[PDB]
Amino acid sequence: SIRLPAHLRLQPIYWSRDDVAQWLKWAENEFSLRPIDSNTFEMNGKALLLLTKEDFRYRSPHSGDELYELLQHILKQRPSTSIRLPAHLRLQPIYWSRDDVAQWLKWAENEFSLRPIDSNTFEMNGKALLLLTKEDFRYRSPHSGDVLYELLQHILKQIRLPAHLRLQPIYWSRDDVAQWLKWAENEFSLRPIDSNTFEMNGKALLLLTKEDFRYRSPHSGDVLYELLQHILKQRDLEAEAAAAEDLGKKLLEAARAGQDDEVRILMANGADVNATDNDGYTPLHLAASNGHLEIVEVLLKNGADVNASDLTGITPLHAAAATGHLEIVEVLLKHGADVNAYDNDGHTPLHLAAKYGHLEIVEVLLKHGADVNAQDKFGKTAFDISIDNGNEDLAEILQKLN
Repeated sequence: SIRLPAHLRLQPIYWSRDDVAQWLKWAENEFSLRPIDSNTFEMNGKALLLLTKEDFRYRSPHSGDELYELLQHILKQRPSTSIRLPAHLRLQPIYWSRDDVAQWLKWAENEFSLRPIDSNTFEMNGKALLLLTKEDFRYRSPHSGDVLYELLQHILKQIRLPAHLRLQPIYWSRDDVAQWLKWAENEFSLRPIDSNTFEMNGKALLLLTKEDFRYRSPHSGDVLYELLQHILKQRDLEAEAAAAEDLGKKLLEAARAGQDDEVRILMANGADVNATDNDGYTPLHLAASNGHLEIVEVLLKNGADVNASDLTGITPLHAAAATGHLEIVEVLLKHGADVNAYDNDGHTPLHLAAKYGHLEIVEVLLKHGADVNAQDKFGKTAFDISIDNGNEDLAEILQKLN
């Protein structure tokens, strides 16, 4: 089994800083581990539980693997988690001022016994603190950085762009780069940085690694790199949608001309499946109106709206029924096209089929439940439309159904 001393018998969360030091000394003796400095883990039991095995490994390369697994054994035996926040820190870390971040450091040292960290170690506001990675926390404070990061993640669980800098960072000029440093300085309450430190253009700036940012500006470097990466994620998402709306317009014309191969190519690259023109037409509208049966089926597979209405109120079923494309009607009906859809003038698909004398479509519409008694704004049923046209064949089938 596992045997523990009396002074360490208590649960690890309640351990004092001295208890944690005695645990390392006891661990080294019991397991013949390489001698460990008492200062390697200057924290209480509550802070120790926050550490991941990675942090244990980094603090002690030789015995960090064993110490973590040994601590995990103790934790299993007993059957950090609850943190009390002061009023000034009850605000969400996003809204924290730079003074709030300094107070958070002071409270963390009191709550978890930690080596004193200067307020200038994290000279930034709450927004910048969230950007920093765990490695940045360790670099700024080796003794307490990892604990602070894990503490911040627990609190969390429990980008405005200036117009002149709206453009992509690749095209940033030398003057634009300096303004980005200034705007970031006031936005994140960073320490002011000289323009000479980053004497380069936007395309030159992108080459730099994260270490280059920390070398040129120790105080604000890591924030600036993480900020630049967030912009690129924003721009990539921004430009990806602007390219999709332009490919959607190409899909509208490609679905109008019957370009089967080009439609699949545009769809594969992210063209909008439900793109709309000025008249309100979608790629499914135009393909159905012009009888491109093959294109209609691929659009349905990619998620095009079968019952979408344009500005006039005409659904794809209306266009397919009016132009006499019987095959497309059956496919649309299968994908749950509305048989009784009304356009602005009150014409159901049955009305349009009767208006242009497509007898085969009329039978299919009546079979799928199209309303015979439905009336348009002129108070005319589909049967009435056929009488004026003179289509005796269509009229006879309608006349039978009262």
